Amino acid sequence: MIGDYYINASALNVRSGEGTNYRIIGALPQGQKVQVISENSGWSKINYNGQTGYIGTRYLSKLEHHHHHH
Repeated sequence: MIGDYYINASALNVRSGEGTNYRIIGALPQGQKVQVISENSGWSKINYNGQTGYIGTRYLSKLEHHHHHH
């Protein structure tokens, strides 16, 4: 705990951010439907409207409120 030092940033976080299957989904998290359930074996478990997938826990959206230098 408190070891969360991931880059996170703001990119294709729902899917397409793994490097495995980048044509399936894009980025529309927080506020919309579907979220990360839990991390398993390294990748995060997500179920996107009936279609299952895995994404890299390295990049997700939560480090928002980030400045682009002013």
